[PDB]
Amino acid sequence: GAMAPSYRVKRMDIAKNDEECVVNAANPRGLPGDGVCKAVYKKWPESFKNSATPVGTAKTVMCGTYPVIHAVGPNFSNYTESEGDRELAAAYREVAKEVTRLGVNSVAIPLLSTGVYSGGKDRLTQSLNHLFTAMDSTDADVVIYCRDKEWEKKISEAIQMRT
Ligand SMILES: [Cl-]
Repeated sequence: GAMAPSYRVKRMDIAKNDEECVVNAANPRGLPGDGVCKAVYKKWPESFKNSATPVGTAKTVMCGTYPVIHAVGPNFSNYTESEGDRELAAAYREVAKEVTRLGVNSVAIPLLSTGVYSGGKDRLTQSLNHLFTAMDSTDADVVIYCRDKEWEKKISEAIQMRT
């Protein structure tokens, strides 16, 4: 556990994180995929051995001694808003369990279901709030990774509003 568990946000490639483990925005099949998933595949390809896992779950595979937590958010193209929201909250709960089990002091995490799986909607607040619901009871330092300046601003504001 971190001495003073915190949330932070950084606008950079999650494949260049400075934390003790990473959460992949995985697909259910363990495929190299696109976006965050493709970056994670290029950086830690060994972590895709038997990484396939259902929607709403997380499966950890080691790359060397570096844990990759493959978290499978729903594709809102396919899910109803209601069932998609349940599966998205469940994926983050499984991430919290894995972060705790591993005993890490820090984790790098993307906002699940906010890219190709968003079904063309802005899901920053929905996804971030499920992340907080799951991770608030953990003592790891959480570092959220994003790409766009206006996402960075909004995520930073949301963290600060609770502090
Ligand atoms: Cl996504």
